Amino acid sequence: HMSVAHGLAWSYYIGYLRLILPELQARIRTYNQHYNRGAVSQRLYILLPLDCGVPDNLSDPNIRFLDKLPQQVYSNSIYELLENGQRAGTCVLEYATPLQTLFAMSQYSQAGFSREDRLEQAKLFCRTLEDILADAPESQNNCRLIAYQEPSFSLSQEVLRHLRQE
Amino acid sequence: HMSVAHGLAWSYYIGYLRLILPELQARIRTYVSQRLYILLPLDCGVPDADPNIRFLDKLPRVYSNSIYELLENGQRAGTCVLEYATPLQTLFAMSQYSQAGFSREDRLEQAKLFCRTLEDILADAPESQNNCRLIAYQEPFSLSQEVLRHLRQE
Ligand SMILES: CCn1nc(C)cc1C(=O)Nc1nc2cc(C(N)=O)cc(OC)c2n1CCCNC(=O)OCc1ccccc1
Repeated sequence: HMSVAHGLAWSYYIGYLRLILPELQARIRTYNQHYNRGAVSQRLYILLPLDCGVPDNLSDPNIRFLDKLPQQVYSNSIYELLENGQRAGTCVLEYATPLQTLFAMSQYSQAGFSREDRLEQAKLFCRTLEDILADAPESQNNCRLIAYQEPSFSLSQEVLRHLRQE
Repeated sequence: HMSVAHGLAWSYYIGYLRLILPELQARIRTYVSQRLYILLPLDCGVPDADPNIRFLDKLPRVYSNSIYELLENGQRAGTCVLEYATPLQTLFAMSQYSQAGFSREDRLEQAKLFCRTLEDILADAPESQNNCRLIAYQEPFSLSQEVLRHLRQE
């Protein structure tokens, strides 16, 4: 209840996920009802790279930006997940911002924080966030956490493994 | 670093202050003191505050900040871009949510740890010392006087 990763998971929920998820299904449903290659899935897919290697802003060639999810100010992007050149799925995808902070804390002396500490805190953040989202009222059936560690790796396949299984 | 406060201080810098401060002086110069004044109430009571702090205009990632006129005796004594440190709202919410297991004593201790951690980060950050001032305080009071004590001394 006092760790670095506990503070970050509660902040990401309090200051962002609790304010965006109550209206996320309505925005996806509106875009699906109004427009149409494939229906956009009803959940927010949050990428959780355990190595905390999050691009500055956001990101594989098989993950093509399709459009922005409009409001009923949050810019949420819809991506087309490709396989063999053709679209295999489509969803609102984004990186878990607090993993950038865990990476920065490991790079700056002022924090200390080793590479082993960062990897342990990243899994702890993922666990704490999972536990928050399981019991949170504003996050019932519209959020899926995608945690993974790169060792042949495809980010599009990791998201497709979760989209097909739902 | 070690605790909840350290993660919040580094997040506040990484995800917001490092992206907004490089261009803050240019926005103020285009449009008021040249620094961002961040209110840090140690009780984490972040609402909005005082009749002597009147909203003047908006300063035309980081998306817009408010300029306020600090009054004293009915007349304007200063003007600056002022805002609350959002992570203190999170410390307050963590104390109000059971699944966080964070007491009122924990919240006050983490609030001070956050102020000191963010002051150290900002002293050595290339995002610059000249564009940001932290205003930490605990109510036993005028919020306009606390800001004026820092504006006049700079
Ligand atoms: C605080 C929650 N948190 N704790 C940890 C740890 C990580 C996060 C996090 O990822 N937060 C987050 N992510 C976002 C993503 C989006 C999007 N476009 O998808 C929008 C958002 O909200 C506009 C997002 N937030 C909210 C805060 C960031 N914005 C900000 O500081 O804005 C300055 C500002 C100041 C005055 C006026 C207007 C803006």
